[PDB]
Amino acid sequence: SFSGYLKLTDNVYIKNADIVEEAKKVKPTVVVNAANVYLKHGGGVAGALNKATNNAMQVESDDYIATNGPLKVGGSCVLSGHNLAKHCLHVVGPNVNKGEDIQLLKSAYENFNQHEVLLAPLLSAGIFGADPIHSLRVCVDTVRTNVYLAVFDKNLYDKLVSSF
Repeated sequence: SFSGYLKLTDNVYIKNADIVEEAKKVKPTVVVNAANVYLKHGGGVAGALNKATNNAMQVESDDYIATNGPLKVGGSCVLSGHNLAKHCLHVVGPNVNKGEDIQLLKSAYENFNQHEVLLAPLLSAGIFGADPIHSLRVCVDTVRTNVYLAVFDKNLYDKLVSSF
């Protein structure tokens, strides 16, 4: 199970960790990917998770898009977790750097409520351009299931904990 996490609330936990290394260690039931609507896992968390699967996540994702079309911003899909987890929940948070409505971040986090426990990054943080402090606030106020947040950056992790 999950180790070294700081408990923020009854159901939200946080750790300064690389989500790829965390996933390879825990092999959780669900790892969340910070996906885009096209499931093009180029950079950030998505690029890192996909690289850890030796591109198997991208091959599976391209077949999913060919069949279903793009996801909605705020939406998700469950695909294989490959060598990282049983499943990967690909969740699309709004990308502020594309002018997407930050109000969609709550809808994005609501996808986590369909899973009893998840290993996840902060949605819309990093290259998605949102304020990670705001993302953590929306996470705590939206997710009711057990979410283990992995924050890659130590300095951001310390800021998130100290300002919580």
